[PDB]
Amino acid sequence: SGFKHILVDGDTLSYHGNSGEVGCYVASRPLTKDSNYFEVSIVDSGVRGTIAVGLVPQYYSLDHQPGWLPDSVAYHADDGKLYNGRAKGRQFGSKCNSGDRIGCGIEPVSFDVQTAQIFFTKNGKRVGSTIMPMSPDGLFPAVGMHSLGEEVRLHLNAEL
Amino acid sequence: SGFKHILVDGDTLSYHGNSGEVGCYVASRPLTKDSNYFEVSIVDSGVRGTIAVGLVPQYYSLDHQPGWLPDSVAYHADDGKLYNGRAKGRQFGSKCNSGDRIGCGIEPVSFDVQTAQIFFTKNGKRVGSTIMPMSPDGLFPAVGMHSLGEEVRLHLNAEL
Repeated sequence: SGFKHILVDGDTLSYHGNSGEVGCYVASRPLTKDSNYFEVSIVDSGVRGTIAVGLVPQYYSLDHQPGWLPDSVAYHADDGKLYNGRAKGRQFGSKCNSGDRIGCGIEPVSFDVQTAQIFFTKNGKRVGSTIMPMSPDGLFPAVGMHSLGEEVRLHLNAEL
Repeated sequence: SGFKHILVDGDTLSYHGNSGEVGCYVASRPLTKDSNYFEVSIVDSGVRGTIAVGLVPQYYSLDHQPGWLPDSVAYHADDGKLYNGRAKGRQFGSKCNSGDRIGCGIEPVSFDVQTAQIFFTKNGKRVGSTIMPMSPDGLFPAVGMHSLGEEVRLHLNAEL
């Protein structure tokens, strides 16, 4: 789909920007009833650990963290907060660092359109969920980065 | 390969169409692992600066801008947007004008078929990338033009 300020070497995504540049990566295919979950492993939290993991609609901005703009939702590692439309997060989970993994998926049942029940996980354990007024099958896995040294591994085949 | 509504004098390509005619140029050879990058220098943005630079499959339409139709991808100078299959662009980079140069290449590593990691540059600096579900070695350098006065220089031997 597309990415800016992020180097992609296989399943490894590394921040690659200068002074205040936000890096964003959007997967090619949306989640489905079958492949309804993905995980991101933090290899290095970098200077600020500002890694964001979530779902975004098609055509989402490539220079803004997922969750910051409308119809998108994400779990941010640096504060453990859930972002879903604005740059003000909501207390959600605990902060994540190098070694932790963040997961995001859609409840199979919601794949009956008219609503998407999205859940997040930290190291395989569910943190919390949210239901979006938007329809599923139109949500794409996305990762955001914002500081030097940040690096993760994308696992589109994650289970549990 | 072929071109319409574009005059070719050596490495110089100049728009040459009347009222609303789209000019398109497709190079003879596809990019390779070795020669995996090319640049286009804008000599004159013309009336609308609607110059497009990218990769297209063989047999691509000679009267549509690269990026507008399926399995093609391009960076459009007039809006800095990335087009990859439809006539609706996606925020990508900054607009380009007379004096700027646009580059496009494929990551050497992707030349292992089954996927093409395409990157774009503006004045030698990377703007962003996208991975296409299509295979490489089947992607041809292409330039599109659409307004009077538009002129560029094709640099198939560009490096960096």
